[PDB]
Amino acid sequence: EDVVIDRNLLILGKILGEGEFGSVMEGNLKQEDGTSLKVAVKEAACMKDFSHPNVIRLLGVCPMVILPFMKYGDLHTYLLYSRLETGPKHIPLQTLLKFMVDIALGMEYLSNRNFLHRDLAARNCMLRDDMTVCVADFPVKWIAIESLADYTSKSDVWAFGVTMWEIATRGMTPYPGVQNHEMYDYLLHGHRLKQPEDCLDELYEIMYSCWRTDPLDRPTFSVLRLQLEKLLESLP
Amino acid sequence: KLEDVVIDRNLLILGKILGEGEFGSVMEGNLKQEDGTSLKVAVKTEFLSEAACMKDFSHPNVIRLLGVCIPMVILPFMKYGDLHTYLLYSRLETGPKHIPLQTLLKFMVDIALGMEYLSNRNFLHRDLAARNCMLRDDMTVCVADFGLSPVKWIAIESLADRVYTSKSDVWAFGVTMWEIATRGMTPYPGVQNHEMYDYLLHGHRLKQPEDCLDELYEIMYSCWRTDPLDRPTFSVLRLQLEKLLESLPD
Ligand SMILES: CN1CCN(Cc2ccc(-c3cnc(Nc4ccc(C#Cc5cc(C6OCCO6)ccn5)cc4)nc3N[C@H]3CC[C@@H](O)CC3)cc2)CC1
Ligand SMILES: CN1CCN(Cc2ccc(-c3cnc(Nc4ccc(C#Cc5cc(C6OCCO6)ccn5)cc4)nc3N[C@H]3CC[C@@H](O)CC3)cc2)CC1
Ligand SMILES: [Cl-]
Ligand SMILES: [Cl-]
Ligand SMILES: [Cl-]
Ligand SMILES: [Cl-]
Ligand SMILES: [Cl-]
Ligand SMILES: [Mg+2]
Repeated sequence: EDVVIDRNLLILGKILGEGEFGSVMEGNLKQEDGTSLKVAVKEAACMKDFSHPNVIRLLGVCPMVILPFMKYGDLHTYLLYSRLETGPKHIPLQTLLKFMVDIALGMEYLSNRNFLHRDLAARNCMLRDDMTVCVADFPVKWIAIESLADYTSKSDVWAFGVTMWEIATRGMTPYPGVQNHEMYDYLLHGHRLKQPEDCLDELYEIMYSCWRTDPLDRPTFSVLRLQLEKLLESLP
Repeated sequence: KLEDVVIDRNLLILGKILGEGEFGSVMEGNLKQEDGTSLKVAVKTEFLSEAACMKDFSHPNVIRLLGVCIPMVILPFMKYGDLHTYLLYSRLETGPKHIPLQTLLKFMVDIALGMEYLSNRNFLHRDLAARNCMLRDDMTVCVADFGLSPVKWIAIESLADRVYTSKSDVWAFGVTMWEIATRGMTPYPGVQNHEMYDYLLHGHRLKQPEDCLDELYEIMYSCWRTDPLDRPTFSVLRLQLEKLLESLPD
């Protein structure tokens, strides 16, 4: 209630995309400093307290929810553009791993606060002006096997592994050749996302540990965040 | 004389399901031939007259119709499946080895050769796309799923006027070359299906892939020219693709 903003401080503009229960739009937020800020517009007070560069920060509420502007949009669509000329230059492995470290750092933050991000995917990750990724939106091919049957932080670890696959493949859709209805039986028989072509075995061993049948056998986000930071260290 | 294309039902043994057609499912089966030997086939589910016009086709880059049962379409079995899924797999180390450019062009040439054969008979393939292209046992591509009855494959003029000419097939083929050059990417990343007409109407087209040759992109770009009369025919495309392929090392 403390951070609800006066509606008449918000100028709405064009649509940027669609949402779960409405549209996402650009906007200008007039601040207490006097200047106007470019924002995106669509309980939530529990996220005004969230403070982490790799987590996306709530500015206020008008119902409309006032969020920052990530001029590079979602990570998923950004990965596909990179594979096209005119779009961003071909993303090397180092930059790809940095995308995974930022997300792990953000999930390491929310997991320590016992917050579950039930729709973690490459499409729900946003790119700041400094190319640093931060999680948002907190879909069968991302749901862990145990959650298909019936959700914990170990289920986000699973979805994180799928996101590492989306990044490693630069925008491929998970499980090519498998239909959504075939996923449970496909996973229940012990199959997992195959290894991308030029993906280091060191990197595939990490994302593979995210899909271990028993949730307790999967690593925590803090463990994953370091396995990735250290692999990135070992690269020139 | 339309009896020639109807196969007796008791000559067909159906098995598992392999996928979904737009109007019906797809299944495996055995076709007992006049030769006395059984053939592995796929079975998809006025109609009976077009199948007869197609059973007289004979081209390696065009899938052959073996007959019809009572309705079901009997077709060869391709253990390598469609081209679209084969492109995604190639990017997985478990699947086919990385496909070089030369092999990618041989896919385009094959598809163009089959489409050249169909245009020489005024036959329209009103839904050409990588998913609708099958790989023979020798890796030659043959077009399928044509006849008998996807916004990002329909030509701009066919979206509005509800028209479709051979030049509209050239459009879909141009988008098909894009799928091959990208190894399975969905066309127009960052654009919704409901935005396609306005996107194309303002003059936007598929962006050149990362490593795609400028010469290969100019060919596929010509397929999306606003005026259908400016797009090349399939016989012109096939030769432009065959010559570019010969200009590369073995
Ligand atoms: C490369 N190229 C560059 C130019 N691009 C154009 C473009 C257009 C818009 C934006 C953008 C800008 N800002 C935002 N903000 C945003 C962030 C997250 C959500 C969601 C959710 C959510 C967000 C929050 C939150 O509150 C404060 C901070 O975070 C809390 C709980 N849930 C929605 C909007 N989106 C943005 N995009 C959304 C719009 C639709 C959405 O479904 C996916 C991404 C970016 C780029 C195209 C690509
Ligand atoms: C153990 N068991 C399990 C693992 N299996 C792996 C497997 C399974 C199936 C096939 C396969 C094999 N053959 C085919 N052939 C095929 C060809 C064309 C169509 C279509 C058709 C159609 C054709 C016409 C036409 O008739 C004459 C001219 O035009 C009109 C409308 N529709 C469907 C299947 N697909 C196949 N699959 C396609 C089916 C459509 C799509 O889902 C992609 C894959 C391959 C591998 C196999 C073994
Ligand atoms: Cl407003
Ligand atoms: Cl996979
Ligand atoms: Cl049967
Ligand atoms: Cl054939
Ligand atoms: Cl594009
Ligand atoms: Mg979303």
